[PDB]
Amino acid sequence: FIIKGEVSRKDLIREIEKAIKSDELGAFIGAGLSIPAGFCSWKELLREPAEEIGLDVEKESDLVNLAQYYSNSKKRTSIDDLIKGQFSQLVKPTENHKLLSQLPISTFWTTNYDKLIEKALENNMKKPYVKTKDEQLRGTNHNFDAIVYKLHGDVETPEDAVITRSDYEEFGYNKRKLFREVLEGDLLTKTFLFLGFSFEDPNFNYVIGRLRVLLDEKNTRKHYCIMKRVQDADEDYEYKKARQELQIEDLNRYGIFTYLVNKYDEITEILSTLVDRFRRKTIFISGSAYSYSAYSQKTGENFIHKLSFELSKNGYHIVNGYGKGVGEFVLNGVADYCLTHKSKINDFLTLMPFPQNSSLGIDLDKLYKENREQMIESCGIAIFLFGNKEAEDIASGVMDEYELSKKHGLVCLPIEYTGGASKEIYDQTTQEISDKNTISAIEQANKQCDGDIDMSVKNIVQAVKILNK
Amino acid sequence: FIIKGEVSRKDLIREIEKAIKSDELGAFIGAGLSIPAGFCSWKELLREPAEEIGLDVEKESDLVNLAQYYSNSKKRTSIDDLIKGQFSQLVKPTENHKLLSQLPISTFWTTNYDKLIEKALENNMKKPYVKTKDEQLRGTNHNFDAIVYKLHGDVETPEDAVITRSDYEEFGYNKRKLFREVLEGDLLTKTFLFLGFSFEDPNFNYVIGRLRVLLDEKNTRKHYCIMKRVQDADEDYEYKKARQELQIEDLNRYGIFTYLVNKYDEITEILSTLVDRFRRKTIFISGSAYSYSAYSQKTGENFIHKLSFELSKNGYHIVNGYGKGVGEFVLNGVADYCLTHKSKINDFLTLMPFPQNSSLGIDLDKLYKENREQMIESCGIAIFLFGNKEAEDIASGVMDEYELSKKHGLVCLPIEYTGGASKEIYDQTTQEISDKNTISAIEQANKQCDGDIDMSVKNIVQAVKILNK
Amino acid sequence: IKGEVSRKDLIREIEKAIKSDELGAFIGAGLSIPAGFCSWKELLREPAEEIGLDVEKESDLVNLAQYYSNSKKRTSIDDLIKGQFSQLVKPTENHKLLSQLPISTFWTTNYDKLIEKALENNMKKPYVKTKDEQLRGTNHNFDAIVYKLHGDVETPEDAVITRSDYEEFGYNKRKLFREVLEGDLLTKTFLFLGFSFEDPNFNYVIGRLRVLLDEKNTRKHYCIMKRVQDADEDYEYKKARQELQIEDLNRYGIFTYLVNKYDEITEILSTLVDRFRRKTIFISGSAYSYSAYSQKTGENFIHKLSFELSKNGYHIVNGYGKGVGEFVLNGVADYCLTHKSKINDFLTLMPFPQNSSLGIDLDKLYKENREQMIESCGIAIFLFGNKEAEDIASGVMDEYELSKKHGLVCLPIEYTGGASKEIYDQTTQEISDKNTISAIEQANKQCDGDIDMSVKNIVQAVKILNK
Amino acid sequence: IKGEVSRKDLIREIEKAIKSDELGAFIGAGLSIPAGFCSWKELLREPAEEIGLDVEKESDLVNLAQYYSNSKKRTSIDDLIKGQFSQLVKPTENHKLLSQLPISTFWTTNYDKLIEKALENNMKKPYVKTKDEQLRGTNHNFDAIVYKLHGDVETPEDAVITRSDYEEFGYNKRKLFREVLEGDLLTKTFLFLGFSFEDPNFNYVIGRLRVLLDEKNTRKHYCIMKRVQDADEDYEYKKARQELQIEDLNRYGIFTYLVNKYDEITEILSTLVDRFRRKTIFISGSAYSYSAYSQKTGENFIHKLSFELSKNGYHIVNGYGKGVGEFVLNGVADYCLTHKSKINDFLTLMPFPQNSSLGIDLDKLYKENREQMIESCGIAIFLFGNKEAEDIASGVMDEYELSKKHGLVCLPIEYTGGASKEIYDQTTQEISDKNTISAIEQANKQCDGDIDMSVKNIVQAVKILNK
Repeated sequence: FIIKGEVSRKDLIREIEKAIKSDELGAFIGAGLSIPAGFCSWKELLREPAEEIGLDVEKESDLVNLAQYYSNSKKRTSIDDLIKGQFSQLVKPTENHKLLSQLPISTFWTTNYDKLIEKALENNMKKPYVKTKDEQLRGTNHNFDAIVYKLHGDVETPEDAVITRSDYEEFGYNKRKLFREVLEGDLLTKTFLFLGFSFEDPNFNYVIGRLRVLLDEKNTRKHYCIMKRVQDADEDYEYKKARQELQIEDLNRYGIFTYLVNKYDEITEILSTLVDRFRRKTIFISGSAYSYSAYSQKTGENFIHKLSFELSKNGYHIVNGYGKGVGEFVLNGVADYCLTHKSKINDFLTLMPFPQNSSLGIDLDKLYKENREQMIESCGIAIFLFGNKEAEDIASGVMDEYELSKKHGLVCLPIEYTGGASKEIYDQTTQEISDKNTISAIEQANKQCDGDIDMSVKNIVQAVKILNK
Repeated sequence: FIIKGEVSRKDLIREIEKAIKSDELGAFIGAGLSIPAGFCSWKELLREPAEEIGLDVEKESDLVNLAQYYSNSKKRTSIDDLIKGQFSQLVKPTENHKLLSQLPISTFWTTNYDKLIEKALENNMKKPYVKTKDEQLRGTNHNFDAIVYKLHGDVETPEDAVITRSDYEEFGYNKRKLFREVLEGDLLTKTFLFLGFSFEDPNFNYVIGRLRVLLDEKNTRKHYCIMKRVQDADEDYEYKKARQELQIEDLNRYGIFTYLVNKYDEITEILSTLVDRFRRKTIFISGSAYSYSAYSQKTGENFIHKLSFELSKNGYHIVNGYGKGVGEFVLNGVADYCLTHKSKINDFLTLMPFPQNSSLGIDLDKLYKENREQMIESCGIAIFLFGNKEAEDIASGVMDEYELSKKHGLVCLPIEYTGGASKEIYDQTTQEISDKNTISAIEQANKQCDGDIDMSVKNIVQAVKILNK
Repeated sequence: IKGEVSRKDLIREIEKAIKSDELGAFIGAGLSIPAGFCSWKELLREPAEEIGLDVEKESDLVNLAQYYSNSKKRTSIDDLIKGQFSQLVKPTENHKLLSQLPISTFWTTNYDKLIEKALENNMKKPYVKTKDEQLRGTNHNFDAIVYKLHGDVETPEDAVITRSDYEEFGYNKRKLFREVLEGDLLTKTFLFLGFSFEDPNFNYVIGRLRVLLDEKNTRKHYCIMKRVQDADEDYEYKKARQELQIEDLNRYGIFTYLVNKYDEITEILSTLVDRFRRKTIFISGSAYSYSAYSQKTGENFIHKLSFELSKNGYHIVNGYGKGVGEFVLNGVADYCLTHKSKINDFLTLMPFPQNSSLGIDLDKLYKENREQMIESCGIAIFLFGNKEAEDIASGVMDEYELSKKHGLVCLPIEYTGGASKEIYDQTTQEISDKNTISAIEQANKQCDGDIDMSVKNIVQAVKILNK
Repeated sequence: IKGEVSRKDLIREIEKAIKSDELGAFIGAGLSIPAGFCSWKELLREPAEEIGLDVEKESDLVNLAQYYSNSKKRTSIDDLIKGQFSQLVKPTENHKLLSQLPISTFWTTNYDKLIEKALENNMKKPYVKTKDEQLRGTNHNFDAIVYKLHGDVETPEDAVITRSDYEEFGYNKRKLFREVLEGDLLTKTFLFLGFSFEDPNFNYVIGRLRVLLDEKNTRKHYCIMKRVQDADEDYEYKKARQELQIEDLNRYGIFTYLVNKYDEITEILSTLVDRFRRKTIFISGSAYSYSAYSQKTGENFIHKLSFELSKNGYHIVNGYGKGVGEFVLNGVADYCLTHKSKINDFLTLMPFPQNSSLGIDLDKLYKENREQMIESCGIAIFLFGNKEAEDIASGVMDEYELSKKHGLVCLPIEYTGGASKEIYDQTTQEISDKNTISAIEQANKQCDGDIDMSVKNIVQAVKILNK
């Protein structure tokens, strides 16, 4: 963490959180992230081809030149068939891919030929626009949730894929004319997180050459990367560590810093950390109230109103299941906020009501329960309120939503002085806590706020703010 | 309408509606659209400057060369001061600007130096991203509601504005390096509507030169323009008409077609036509029901559910004021639709609830009423339902919303067999109709649908579809 | 007015560019219209009526040509330039003078081939470049290149005429012309001739020089244009417009000289030709006997004179005469061997063989080459002029009349005798110029057997003629 | 194997490019390392240890140079090339042979100045181009240009060495080299010499030729490389790799010849020099008396021989001898006047003046110029060789020994007499080649007074030597 360009895990997270706080975060990904999913390294992929022309893949230092010689002796199609085959595998994305989908990353650039990165987004609520030819980059578009640039092409059109040496030589001339400037722009404006790459890749020199724009002293821009530290098992340990050090110091010239893991699992540990800490910006609200315990009806209505309002004032997104007695006034508070500050409500509120009569005339409970889980896994905090009706002392839905939040690792914030299932969750859950931050938030929220609502809503707001740091 | 490149008003509207139906619509605007707002033509703006160097503006055919000579004799600053002054005028946008803001135009390109085009959007709900230097075009951005390219610069930085001849010569070299490719892309991908321009502009040749990409036979792309037909008052009528004809036939080489008005007011007539016809894609729903007339509670709930559901199935956006008894189930129906087809609700529903307790502790009725009018002017249809409580035979809010819809020219669709204020509006309004399409929709909706809900919701859906053609 | 210059200032700076081979020429319609070609206004009159527009009312002839090409297809303008621009007209006196000057880089917007043939009407080997394929790579062999920016009449389908032919310039065709022109503009000093702010394509032409606006531009270029005339309506107004336009050009490093009649162009070029010709001298004579000198002394006087003429950077044209020319070769060969140079760089010979190569008369061809060779010289030095029994050698006297025909400064030497001395007795009485007379006096001074004094006299007389 | 060619095929196609002046040369480290420069592996050994890396373990020396430049600032490599590459080493025999060949365009990646000085070690005027400012515009004067793609040792701070020096190539610096190289590659036929697939910068170098992959490329280029050797480990494997690599080059229109020792390069260049030299001939002699001919007949025989030698496209080198050389000039002048050509294009003279220009001995300088001039000729023709009383003229016999020194094909004429006939009597007995003997027989045939038969004999003997 003093080798030039080296940074600590906390340094990495701090700067990444700046990029997230300013919507300047993008992702740059390579083969190192898809190989753990089940895809073949290029060495083995070229082993049999290498033997098919009379050369040993173990003897060749530059696999790019090897693919070129192969394309010459066995016609180009024979590499298309190699990529069409060994990269169209029916493989599931990794957990890293899902965590990347959950993050606020709108721009993705990748050199691998697989389609895992798109599927992680399609599985989440995001609908990517995957771009592979100049014709898609022309002009501008504002619509899609995210853009996935397939810089080195895609497995759906391998005859155009960037594989051989002359495919890199002809990059931008016969093909991909506009990729260069769009990539250089994203590199100078966004803060990028680099993942699936290694200095020992075969295509590395060609990949790094595109970043020549970052050598301009006027760059000022910083990007961050992750790679595996050299390991004792690796023979020539000290020598390869020196090589890797000089390789990172060379990398830092382009404004890229590096964090070093010891096994690739550690990558996920960071991504998850960033997902969880980001999820706490999105809160889940549960409850149902025919009666508002010690509060009068209008007082229990305006307490909810002023709580959702204050949560919007501090920049928090709300997910609610539009419960009886609760949802109308969560909406009312957020509408009061957005009307006060000429803001848009859909920027702050996502609802999950429970329909009565499916128009199609078919049960939708399965679909509804899945939608609910999809919304909840995007949340990081769960606040529970009331949970009572004339015949429900402990409303069922509230308890079901607590168990569901307990599954997704949400920080649970039951409110004791509301009664009902909310207080049942307080009485049960308070015995199952161990962390200082969570305990501090729980205590800060359930205070004896005199019944008075201003202090009552604040207590909860400060409990929320505590969990964000 | 047989001169090459000439088209009829109905032709123009048809093709424009294709571009709207495919989100491929953009706008290209010039000085001819801001002069009616109160700004000075360049001829008069250069009259005193022309005299300030010993030349008569009446004698000079090329005002661009005139601005160049002026910048030479009187230093460049003296033109900056000319633009800083005579273009920073505290002028209101025109009705054309507001109509353009109301349309689904996400990309705007303009050569004028004023800021009317941004203000028309800021007045509407849209928040434009005005781009003036390459640094803003680098990379990509997905966030903003619309992009306003100031191709020839802006009055906020006149020292960089494109004015003189050498400012066109140095276009793209010392300044505006990326504007050329972004503009060419938008021209080859979007369908553009050209407005504030004339063949007699002084900067015309330079402006049209950028479109050389459209001369490639592989262009296939079509764009549309509007200009004033020559008028008897114009001396040399027949000769100038021949010149204008050949000018349009030359224009059509770049894939641009032309419609000819006789006075500029006619422009607005078309824009309005496109706004109104587009507004009918967005429906306003009004009502309030403690009791559901001849329907049981659950039956009146599921009727609303199945109506909003069917309206979402046919691709219509809903604006509702979350009324008593009505809003919960408008939301429920749209949520049923979006959950059935894994769609997002905010794409279909915009709400305007009426809060009870302002958290700030100040009356918000003024703000709420303005928000309501802003939402309603975006709608083209108004459907009224029920409008009754225990003490309200004719709910007040429903009548107030009818008078408000009557102000904004909405097609009013009251439902008779719901009773209440809805039926009061039917009984009063049906005497104030004159158009075939509106009358046909009103009759198609209020049919004797047996009380049965499937036919009842259809009746209304077909009444809506009728007004869209 | 900024950007205006004096005629003598113009000649001085242009001659500086000549001194460093940094001189190129940029030519336009103003040089081809006087030869017999039709102005564009008239050339487009009948077409203009052919679409319903009047050339008298249309100020923008480029857009007019576009409209015509639109209604009547491209072919009909391919046929138009093929017609009234394919006239096989002889180049003007300006063209021949430019051929005589050391201009190796020619750029032109004209569609005719006048300047190319004017160069062909000489010892020059022009290489006309009109397509990118010719600009590719590098080549040094050809004597000069004529760059045709706006195409040529042999391929009018590619000519740059209409507006969109300018719009598509450099993208579909003529891709390399842009950067190569900018290079020549940033390295050479260019002389602009056939152009006026009132041309129809001016706005389009001037855009190509935008590189000269870079403040890092040290290069200066020069142009010649027609001054406004009282008869011209709005006289003072057009004088003001032209004044401000001249100040506008200077942004590109272009200066302007103003003529009152187009003849002045020829007067300047002619002047520059004359003053350039004096760097290369013609020598005449023949010595069967070495008068006033012993044989060896008359041989080495010639040898040591040609050597010093080469040392002072003057090119020699000689007819390899017996006894006079014979040793000029040896003297210049001694120079080039002394200074590791090549002989043809300093000596051009004009011999007369004894036997035709394979049976053909050569007298006419020889004299034609001779007259053209003398038109390349600016000074004519005469020496000896005697044969077996001819006190006044035959060729030398006619060569005096021939140098007098081509306006060469005649510098005969008296103390050599023969036809040279008869020409001396004639020329000293048939002159009126102070500089010429002063140089002649500096040349015919003498110490006698001391030959260095003679060689000095002659060399210093030459330098006097070059001031 | 595709892209391999025969030695005679190589010579034939290269001589086609020579016949059209379309020949250029592309040179690399393989020609400068044998002269005395250090391979890069060793040059980077001490630096490699200076950062903790072994050149024996690092396969990518470009990335290695980058790492070193990163830890130790750029200056320390500026100093490195300044040191072990600034050795003032003499050019090799290959360099001198390339100087003797008609190669006007030279492109090289080397940082030394061997090829430039080898050209300076001749009559050549090299113009070394290393910065964009020199490529701007156009110029035809200089005798040849040496393009230094990767910089020069005089400005190592700009040299292309590290990886990022290749990345920043054409963007910050050397902006115009890319398009000008592509032009020369698409128009000229280039001969590649000092390169191998095992070079460290090869991947980077080959990318510049991507334009040659355009299917519209008709141009063919040629290279020479070292064949694999049995001693080399993995012999058959390296033969397979090199085979596939040779087939890879042909995509760029590049063909390959394979040597077994680097000497073969010199053998090919030498061969091409010899066969090119025979297009230019040296003539010796002097005729105080015109043996076997009347005076006028011996004059016009020489005249009409030089004329026909010019007609058949052969350049003449003559020492302007009295009676022999004197009329060569007249004959070639008649030719150039007949065919509107310039004399120095066909005739190069080597005179010997009577009096030093201003008092300096010239014998040594004259003979040095002479030996270099004869090394430019491939055939030596001897004629007459007599003086006032010298049956065997002095200069001519030594010139026979001199042509024998430089390996010229000696073609003396018997029926002229003098030293020429003594050389004829010596040479006919001192030869062994069939072609040389056949041409000599074709030359010394005779009809006699009929001079056309004599001129034929000689010209046809020349053409026999050029087959």
